[PDB]
Amino acid sequence: SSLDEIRQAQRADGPAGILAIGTANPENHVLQAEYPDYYFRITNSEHMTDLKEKFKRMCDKSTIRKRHMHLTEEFLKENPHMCAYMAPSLDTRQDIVVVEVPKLGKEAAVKAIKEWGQPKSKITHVVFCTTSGVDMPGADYQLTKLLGLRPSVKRLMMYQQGCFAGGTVLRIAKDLAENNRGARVLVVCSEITAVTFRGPSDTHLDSLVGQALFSDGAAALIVGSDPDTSVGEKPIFEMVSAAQTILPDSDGAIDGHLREVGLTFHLLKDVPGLISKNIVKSLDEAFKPLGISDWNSLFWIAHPGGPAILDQVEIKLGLKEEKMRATRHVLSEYGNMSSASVLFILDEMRRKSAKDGVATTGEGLEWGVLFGFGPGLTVETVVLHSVPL
Amino acid sequence: SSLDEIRQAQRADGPAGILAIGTANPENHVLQAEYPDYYFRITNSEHMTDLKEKFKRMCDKSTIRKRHMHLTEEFLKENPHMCAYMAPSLDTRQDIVVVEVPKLGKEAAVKAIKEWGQPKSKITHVVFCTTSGVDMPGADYQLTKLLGLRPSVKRLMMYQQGCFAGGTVLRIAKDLAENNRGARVLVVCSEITAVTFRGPSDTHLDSLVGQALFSDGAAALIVGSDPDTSVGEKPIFEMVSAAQTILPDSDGAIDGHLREVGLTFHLLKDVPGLISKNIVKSLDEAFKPLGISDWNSLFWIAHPGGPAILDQVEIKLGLKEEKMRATRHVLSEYGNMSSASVLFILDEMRRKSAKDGVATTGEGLEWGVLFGFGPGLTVETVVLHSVPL
Repeated sequence: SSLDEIRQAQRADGPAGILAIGTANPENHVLQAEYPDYYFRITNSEHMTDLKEKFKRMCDKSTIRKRHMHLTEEFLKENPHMCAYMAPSLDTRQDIVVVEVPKLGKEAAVKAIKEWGQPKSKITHVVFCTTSGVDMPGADYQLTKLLGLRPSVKRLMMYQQGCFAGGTVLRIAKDLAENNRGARVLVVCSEITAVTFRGPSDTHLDSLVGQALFSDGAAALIVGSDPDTSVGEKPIFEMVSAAQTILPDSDGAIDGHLREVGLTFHLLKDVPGLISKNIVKSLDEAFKPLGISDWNSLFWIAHPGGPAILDQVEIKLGLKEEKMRATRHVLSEYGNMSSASVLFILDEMRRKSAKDGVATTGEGLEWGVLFGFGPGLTVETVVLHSVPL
Repeated sequence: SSLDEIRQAQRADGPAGILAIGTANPENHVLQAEYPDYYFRITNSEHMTDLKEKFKRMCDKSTIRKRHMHLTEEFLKENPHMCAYMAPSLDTRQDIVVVEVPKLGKEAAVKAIKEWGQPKSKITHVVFCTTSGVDMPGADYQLTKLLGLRPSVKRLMMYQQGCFAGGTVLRIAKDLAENNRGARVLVVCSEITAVTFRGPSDTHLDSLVGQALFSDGAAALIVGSDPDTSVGEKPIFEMVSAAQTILPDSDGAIDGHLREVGLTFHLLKDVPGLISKNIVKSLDEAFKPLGISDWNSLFWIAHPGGPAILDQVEIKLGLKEEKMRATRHVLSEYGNMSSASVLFILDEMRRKSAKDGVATTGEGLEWGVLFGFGPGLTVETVVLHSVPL
């Protein structure tokens, strides 16, 4: 009767858990070892000898083996305004991603829902995250329609977020799941690089870095509190806390603008240096309340923005070489899929732990940390607890 | 200690309340009665005599008196590509709104924070919503910087949302405030129509509807659970539940696309008819649990998309003429400010209630409803409880 009684009946009891994970990528892919030749050919830039050498080194140093790409050679031959460094092309780019982003997200979601094993009518919330295009209604609406979810799902559409948003969606889903009894949140991150792909310019080498790193993929979760074992629900990871911060002295480090030529990125500061200089402050804030100071006692998920970020974090913190294994595996096999990447890494970690027969889903350890890194410079920090295997 | 003990200590106890409201608009404004003459003059379209007559009737039927507009005549004279119907112009529009949206949002937020009366360091979360431009980092980052909030504020950037998102930000803020002990959420909705302004055409009259209705404004809230009366916190309204649904048979009713010509809107179905035919189902779902069936016993906030929505809802439900007073006042004095509009209406209602000396902030009544309407067709339904005066 009272507002207080309503509130206590309305909310969930326990911590939010990741109950399922599914992933998907465009079938089409490129092998990084061959990408400099392909990219300089399809962008009609083979005369740019010195710049191609620089790009070969960038691709060789990336540690990426394979990247999935919706964009094909045959399509790009018909679309020279997308192959240019800077030609008016946003309309064509949008036409691609407003369709392909929710379609790829649906492929991941179907896999997540199958693992979860519950009827899709039990989904109560949808969180959709992309940095690839914008539209109204959003990709969240399109996904709801493609999956045939109930019309009364509570949706949140996160557009143009950037590379930290794999942490953001976990932070969002946590509050949605924990504050609503029975809530089951479908989280989807889906990224298609058709809005950022562009040709090379020897006066914009930061733009070239993105052409070596960014790739396509989608990941889907089911998140909920109070799992029901009797119907087959089983958490994989439990969320304990989620934080966000802006790093000091980082203004303008990474900017991204949506313009008539599509999405462009600009780097003005040493991003690996900024992240590694400050990450310990986020670890202390997250884990001092829990009594944890040994960062090698954690299982680790870090957004693989590029190899230098991972290398410099590992050195600064004294992490054992094994801590970044799952993260580096995803970077190697898939590249930087923006917001989806850390969700691929969670999947890789729990699958390897199960295959190996270790004691928990987090490599046999109890506590873990997940980091998103992106424009701001923004750092998202999620504390995770593993589940016994 | 245990994860359950962490969870219960981490979360808030009571329902989320709106603790302060502030609003702002560009000083520049147009009188609707004069707008057909102005619009057809400044777009060099005075030869379109029949179309101007149609637009005059649209403006006269809108019931809008005044609309605030950042875009000035002087600016448009210097930027004739924004006065064409479909000239490339996104870059100019983005240049305007990536700056002016957070600036207007700051103006509203300063007022909300001053009313709230607490130190800005007590803000823990920021929810920024706009349909006017996108950028990375987002307007949420820019607002944090402009106000000097703590760098560790937890931000959520809601881009390209559309007219229902005044309800969405309340739904988001409710879960953030209720699930996090001590959380104080700064919510800002800020809309600048420089992205949608364009010249007239007889190949696209639904764009003309938008040119008659849309206007600029920002609104800011402080939202929190467990108000601290010892420092002067007092809720204005309390949130009880928040729902979202997609109306049946409404596919493609309202679409909006961000293109090289800016943001374009496309209308296909009878929006007032769809809303008025289905709104009772949202009322029943929200209020059957509370034993409430008399919609005239509620105080009302409805998104003023246009006057026909309000008129047809009033007729279909049998509302007394007085129920839509606050909503229609904001429509008349400010126009359709997209997501900010319902927040202006909350402010109008609680200010008029206090001025008139009635018993509660909701026109003397106990229970109320707030609706957002927008692309989908999406209906956001928030149940509110007033506070005694």
